[PDB]
Amino acid sequence: ADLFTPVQLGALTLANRVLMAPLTRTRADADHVPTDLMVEHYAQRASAGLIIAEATMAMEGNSAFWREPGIYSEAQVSGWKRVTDAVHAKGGKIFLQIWHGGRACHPLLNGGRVPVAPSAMAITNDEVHTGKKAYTVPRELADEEIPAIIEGFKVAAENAKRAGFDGVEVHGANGYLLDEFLRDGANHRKGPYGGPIENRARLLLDVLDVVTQVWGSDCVGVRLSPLNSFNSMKDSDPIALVTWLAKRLNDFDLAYLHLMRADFLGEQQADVVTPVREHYRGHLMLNMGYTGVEANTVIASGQADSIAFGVPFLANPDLPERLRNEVELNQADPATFYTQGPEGYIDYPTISELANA
Ligand SMILES: Cc1cc2nc3c(=O)[nH]c(=O)nc-3n(C[C@H](O)[C@H](O)[C@H](O)COP(=O)(O)O)c2cc1C
Ligand code: NA
Repeated sequence: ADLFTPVQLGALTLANRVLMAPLTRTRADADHVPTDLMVEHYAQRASAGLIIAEATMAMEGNSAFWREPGIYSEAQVSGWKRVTDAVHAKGGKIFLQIWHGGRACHPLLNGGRVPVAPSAMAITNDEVHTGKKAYTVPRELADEEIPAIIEGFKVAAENAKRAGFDGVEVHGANGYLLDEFLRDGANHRKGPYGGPIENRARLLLDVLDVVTQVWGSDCVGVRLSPLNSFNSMKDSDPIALVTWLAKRLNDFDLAYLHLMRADFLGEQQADVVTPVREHYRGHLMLNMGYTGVEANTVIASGQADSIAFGVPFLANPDLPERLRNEVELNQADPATFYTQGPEGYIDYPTISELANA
């Protein structure tokens, strides 16, 4: 196979293996409802084999980025339905990444509410823009409060189904709530959700269980980032962590496992792709730093089943055609990743627009 071979993912048929990774762009409205801009932006990218829509707040009152979308309210379901209808009308496929920001939900973004976490320890290697402010110490969740978080993900997953998505991706990565429980640098707690790997993975696995009850497992993916240092994250043994999870996630019959293979900050290095491919029997989606040539190489070698592209798909609405034809890519402008408005969001050109009609 290569990037342009169709692939089965759950019971969906994806047209190609050029997928769009989830990208927070903070273009939702003040009530966290998707906007006309988001409809146009995702519709422009519907030639992707699959779009994974950006981190979306599962539960009310957990903002980390000010204007991210949510999937807890009726207006949000209706807003997201505009997005999924536009993508389907172009023949694309789209999953929703459902997310709880955990200790990254700064009090100043949430009317003074104290964020929750597996342990009362703040993020220290990143700041929040609100002005630029240090993260605060989160409250340690009691064991008895964890059922309401699981229920919150179940309701988010039911709402995502009503909004017309083809499936959901559970956000188990990048230092947010599920990843904070998973990795021992952020999870110091005792009891059934702390200590050994199987306990630290319990919350993620309990979420996957309820979300699969809503959707059927072949419509649920999970994203993991075992080496990412972002938001003060570390595991003391990432190889053992991903090996255990690769084996255990077979039992959930997921649509896919979406593995970020490296560290945003370049501090933690290990080969996590090899033991994940060896032990995980399902669909392996890889991400981080793939070019078209490398992506074809790793699909053809059998090391991954698909590749999710982040910044290249942000900046190239027609990335699959560009990679197919070996045409130069548009350059991304990081200055507009998180601004408001259409500039740097819906105005990156296609090949044919570039040719100036
Ligand atoms: C502007 C921006 C927003 C992002 N938002 C998310 C997100 O919402 N959820 C997530 O899991 N990863 C997010 N990421 C990480 C991307 O999905 C992706 O892993 C990263 O860009 C590296 O992939 P690439 O090398 O193909 O760009 C974001 C990255 C950027 C640059
Ligand atoms: Na506490």
